[PDB]
Amino acid sequence: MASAVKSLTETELLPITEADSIPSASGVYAVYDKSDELQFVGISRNIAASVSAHLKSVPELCGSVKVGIVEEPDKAVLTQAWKLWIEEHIKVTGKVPPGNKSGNNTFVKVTLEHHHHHH
Repeated sequence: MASAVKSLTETELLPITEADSIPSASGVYAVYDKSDELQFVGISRNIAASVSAHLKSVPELCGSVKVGIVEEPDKAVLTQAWKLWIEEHIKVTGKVPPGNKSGNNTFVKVTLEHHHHHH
């Protein structure tokens, strides 16, 4: 990262394939699918872990990931960055997919398969 990231425009790009090289730090991350679109932004204390977990669970969004590591452990900074990040894509394309919404949390509970409501 260059400095304290606010927007995606200040964020570096990492391929999801090289999950080993993803920073195991605290910050915000933006998941870009194969077509390079932002469909999932999230904040985590460990980006690498979270990224590697949900991307192997649902590899549809496997394209690239932009990670914003902020050395300041402030929750508002994390959430603020998250906000500018989601807003960049809201403004330019308008994408707000179910993954970022509190609906079916595929990204929060990964590979465990227990969304308890059988059909």
